[PDB]
Amino acid sequence: ELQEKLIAVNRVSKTVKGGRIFSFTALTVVGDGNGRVGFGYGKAREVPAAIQKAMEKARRNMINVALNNGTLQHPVKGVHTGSRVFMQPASEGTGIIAGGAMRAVLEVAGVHNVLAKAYGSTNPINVVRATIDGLENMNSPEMVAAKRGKSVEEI
RNA sequence: AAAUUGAAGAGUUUGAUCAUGGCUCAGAUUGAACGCUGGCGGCAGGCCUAACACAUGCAAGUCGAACGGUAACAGGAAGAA
Repeated sequence: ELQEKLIAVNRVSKTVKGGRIFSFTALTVVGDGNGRVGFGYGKAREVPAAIQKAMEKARRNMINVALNNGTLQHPVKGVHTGSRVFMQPASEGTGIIAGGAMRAVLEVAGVHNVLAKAYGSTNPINVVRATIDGLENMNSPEMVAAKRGKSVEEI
């Protein structure tokens, strides 16, 4: 019972001897809403087939996120090719302050309160890749506590 | 007790892509102006330009418990109706 969200549909084209060959690419994201989120990207000669391929690729290749009561553990920075992403944990009641692709990722991921901002290029594919890379690199107090070989009294 | 609890993007270069990069938009705000329209009230605001020139009226008077006074109006007055 995971939530699936179509982020962007784009029409690309390859040229051949006869003319242009138009195909469609769809970027989606799925997530169970409590710390697991994955994005899929499918190209197809039609829009529904592209969305189906994106959903199948997104249902696999899902990552785990260490949430903290529905928000981030700490401010994180995600970077892909052109997009640089900043996410920050907020208090209860603020919502998701983020761009379209960031909103989709953080909403299907299970994040409820976050202050986010996208720098550089706002390309949807690179934005969702940067968001996923920033969320999977976010660690919890138990992780750092066990990695430091000392109790979790820092929490 | 409270008195920083706060951060959104989109369109456009290409047959298509990523990046760079500028232009434009979505938000607030104003001593505002113009166009169409216009019922009431409360609170505020109202020459941003020519520190250009000014008709007219007012905007700095007051004290007789400082003084010599009596010109005006109100009285007291002696004497002539």
